[PDB]
Amino acid sequence: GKNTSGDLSQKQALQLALSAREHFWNTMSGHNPKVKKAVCPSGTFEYQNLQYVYMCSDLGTKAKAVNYLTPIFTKTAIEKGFKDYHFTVSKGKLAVPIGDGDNLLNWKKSTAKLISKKGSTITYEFTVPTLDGSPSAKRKVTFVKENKKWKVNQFDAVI
Repeated sequence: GKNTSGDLSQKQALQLALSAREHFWNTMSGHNPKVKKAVCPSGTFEYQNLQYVYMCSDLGTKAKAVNYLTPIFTKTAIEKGFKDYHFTVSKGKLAVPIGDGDNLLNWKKSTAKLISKKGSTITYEFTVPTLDGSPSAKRKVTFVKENKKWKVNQFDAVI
């Protein structure tokens, strides 16, 4: 190839995807390790028959956590990924249910393919090789420019 058009391209989509996987897994981990000076309350409680953990002070409220995700994810993608994972507030502090997750998907070795390019919305497909040595998985990721920055339209789009 020797031609480019639109505004978002294969490199940008791939890095946006890696950054979204980094932000999602660190949010599910109860704390963003990008901050070393966060106050971690370390307490737990019970809600909807699950054990919940409180977030550290840079994710300490819904506003704090939305503000951390805003650069990567659209407002509606963040609100959807709060509800779908049962994110809540207790005693003024953000909390998330106890669990664990990890994918064999090697996104650092994945490659992007354009699917659709329509004004303020663009879609790429990703061929993602595995750390197991199994054949590469296919995934699809849509990016939307919300004002002046391209953001992922889904919180769990890349993991």
